Amino acid sequence: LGVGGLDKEFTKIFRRAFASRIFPPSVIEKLGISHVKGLLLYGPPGTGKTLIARKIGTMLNAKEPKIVNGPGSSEENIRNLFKDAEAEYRAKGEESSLHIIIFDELDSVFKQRGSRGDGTGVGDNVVNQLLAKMDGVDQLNNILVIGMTNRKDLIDSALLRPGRFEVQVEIHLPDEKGRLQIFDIQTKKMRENNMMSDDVNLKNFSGAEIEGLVKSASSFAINKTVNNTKDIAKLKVTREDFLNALNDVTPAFGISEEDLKTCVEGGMMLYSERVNSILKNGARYVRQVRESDKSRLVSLLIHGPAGSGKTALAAEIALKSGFPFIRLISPNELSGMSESAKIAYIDNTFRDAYKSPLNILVIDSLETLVDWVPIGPRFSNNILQMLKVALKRKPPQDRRLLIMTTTSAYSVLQQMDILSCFDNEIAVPNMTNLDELNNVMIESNFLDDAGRVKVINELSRSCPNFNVGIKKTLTNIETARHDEDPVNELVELMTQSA
Amino acid sequence: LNDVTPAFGISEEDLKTCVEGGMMLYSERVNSILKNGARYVRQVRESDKSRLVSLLIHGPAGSGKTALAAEIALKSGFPFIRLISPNELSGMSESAKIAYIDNTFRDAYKSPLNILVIDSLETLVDWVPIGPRFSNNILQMLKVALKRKPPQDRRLLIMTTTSAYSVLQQMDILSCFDNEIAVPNMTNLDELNNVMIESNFLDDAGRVKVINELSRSCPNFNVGIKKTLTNIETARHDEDPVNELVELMTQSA
Repeated sequence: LGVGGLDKEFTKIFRRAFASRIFPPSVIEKLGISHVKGLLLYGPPGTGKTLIARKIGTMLNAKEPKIVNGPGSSEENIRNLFKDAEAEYRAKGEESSLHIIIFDELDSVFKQRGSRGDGTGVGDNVVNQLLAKMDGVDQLNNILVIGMTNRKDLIDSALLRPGRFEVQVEIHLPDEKGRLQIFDIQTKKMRENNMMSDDVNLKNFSGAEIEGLVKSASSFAINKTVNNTKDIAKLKVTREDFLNALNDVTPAFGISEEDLKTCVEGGMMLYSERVNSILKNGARYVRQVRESDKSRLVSLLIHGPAGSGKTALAAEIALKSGFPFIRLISPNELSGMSESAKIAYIDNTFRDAYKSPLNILVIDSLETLVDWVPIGPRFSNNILQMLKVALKRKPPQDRRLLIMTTTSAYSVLQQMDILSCFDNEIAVPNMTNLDELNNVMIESNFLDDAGRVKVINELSRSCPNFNVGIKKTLTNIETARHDEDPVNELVELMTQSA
Repeated sequence: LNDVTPAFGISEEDLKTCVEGGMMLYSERVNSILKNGARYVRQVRESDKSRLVSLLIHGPAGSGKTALAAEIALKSGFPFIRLISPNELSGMSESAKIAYIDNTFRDAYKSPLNILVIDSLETLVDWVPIGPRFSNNILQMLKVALKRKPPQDRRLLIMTTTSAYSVLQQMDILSCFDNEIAVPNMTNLDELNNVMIESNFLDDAGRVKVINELSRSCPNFNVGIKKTLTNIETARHDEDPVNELVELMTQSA
C-alpha cells in the first residue's frame, strides 16, 4: 500500500512476476516450471514505476534493491554488482533469499550507432555480460532484473524473446478516481488532526502535482497568521485557500492558453454571415470528433489571402472546444534551430499528442515553415516529407485528435501535390463593400454617426469599388483618430489603400 | 495462447486493423479483381514452375488499392506475410532503410511460402517533381530485389502499389513486374444509393429525394469511396442532413 490508481497492473504483476516465489520450492519443482527473470516497465516520468518496484520488494521481504543508472572500470563494475547474489547462492542453494536489481534508462545503452557501440565495446559489453548472467551457463537463480525506459521501440528484439524480458508493462496518466484516492491519501493526516475544514470537498494531474497543490494550500494558510504569534491552535485550511492554490500550479500536458489568447486575438467581430457559417461548421466538426467512433483523425485546411484573419479564427474555434490537450506549431517555436532539431521537436510534439483521449493541434503558415522562396525556388524537402507522412497517421488505442492548418499559397501546395491529406478546405475573402466598413466603424466607436455618414458619402463616389483586408482598416482608423482631421485623414488613407 | 506471441509469424494487427475499414462489393470489377488474386495465389501454391511472382496494382489516389491488397493477402492463408510501407522507414538515414529492406528480403527466403506487400513505392524513393529529387540507390536496390528468385525450391509472391505510373514508366523499372491491375473510381448514382443503403443513412422516403436531386444537379459525378463515407458521417450529424449531404456531395463532384 502507498500506490493509487494502479490496481489492475498491480494484480497482473503480482500474478506473473512474483506469485511463483511465494510457494515452497518443493511444489514448483513438483510441477516442472521455472521462475521468470525479466520484466520491462515503461511510461512517462514521475508516474510511479520505481515506487512500485520498491513497494513490491517489501511484500516478499527481499533485500533492499540495488539501483543502477545506465549513463575498463565499466567492464569491471558489472561483475562487482552480482557478487552478493553469487555468494548467497553458493551459501544457501535454492533456499537463498531473493535479490532484486533495478536498471534505469536502459535505452541509453542502445542509443548509439552500432559501429561505435561495438568498436568502443562499452555498449555491447555490459549487455553481453548481463545476458550471460541470467541466460547462459553461469545462470544465477536468485536474481531478478527490472528495466525502465521511456521509449520501448529502441530496445532490440533479441532481448524480448523468452528467457529475457518476457513480460512488459505500460503505465498511464491517472484518471479521476485515482486522483480522488490520492486526495484522500494526501489529506489523511490533515483530516485526522482537525486541520482541515468541513467545506472542502475532494483534470490531468499526477501525484506530485497534488502534493504541490496541498503544500501551496498550506502555504496560504500559514501565511495568513505569520507576522511567532498566539493562537496557532485555531489553524484550519479552507476551500478558498485551495481555489487560490489552483492559480499557482500549472500542469504539463495542457493548453498553451496565453499564446492563443493574447497573441492570436486582439478583436473578434461578426460583420457578416459567412463568419457565422464557418463557426457553426467548426462546432459541428468539433462535436463530430467528440461524439463519433469512426472519426478519430480529422484534417482541415483553412486557406485564404494573407492578412485576412485566418489564425484568429482558428484560435477562436479552438478556445470554445474545451479539450484537455491543445497545442500549436508556428514559426516562432522553431526560430534559431537547425533542421534536425526542428524535426526532433515536431516528432516530440507528435509523441505528446498520442497519450490523451482527445487532442488538438494547430499549424500556422505552412509555406513559411518550409522556407519557400519562389526565386530559386528553394525549400527543404525533408521537412515536407516528414509532415506529409505525419499528417495521415492515426493515434493508437482508441484516441482521437483534430488538426487545423492555415496557408495563403494554395497554388504552391497544389503544385507540390499534397492536397490529398485534407478533408475540407475553407476560403476567407477580403472586404469589398461600404456596408462592411460601416459595421467596422460602428463596432470600433470611431466617432458619432454624423461623421461616419459623411465619410461613407464621400467614399460613395471618391472610390466605390474598394478591396481591402481587415488589418489595414483597423490600423487606418487608429491613426486617423489621433489626427487633427480624422475624416479627411481617414478618407485619404483609405483611398490610397484602395 | 493470448499471452505468448511467437517470433516469426504474421504481423496480424497491421494488416487487419490498419488497412481495412470497410469492404463492400459495389461493382463487378471488384469481384473480378479478387477472383484474379485468388487465382494467382493458388497458382503460386500449386506449381513448381512459378516460384517467383510479382504484381502491380495501380490506380488513382484514394481509390481503394491498399485495402484490396490487404484483402487478397489475408485470404491467402500462407504462413509468412509481411508489408513494407513508409511508416516503418520514417526517421531513418538512407543506409538504414536499405539495410532494413535487405534484412526483410533475407527473412522472406526461409519458409516454403511467403507473401510481401509494398505500399506507395513513389514515396519510399522520396520523389518530388519540382526538382525532380529522388534517391537512386534505393531505386537500384529495389530493382535488383524484384528479380532474384528464392533458393531451394521455395516460392514467394510480391504485390506492389503505386499512383505514379508515368514516373515509373520514365524510370524504366516496369520490366520487374509480371502484370498490372487498374482500379477505377465510382461514377453512378446507383452505387451511391447502394452505399447509403449499406450504411443505413435514413429511411427510403428521404434517401430517394437526394437521388432525385442529384438526378438533375450533377448526373456525372466522380468521387472515391473514402470521401463518400466521410460525407455520410458528417451529414448525419447535421441539423438538415439531406441538404447538407447534397450540397457537400455536389461540391465534391
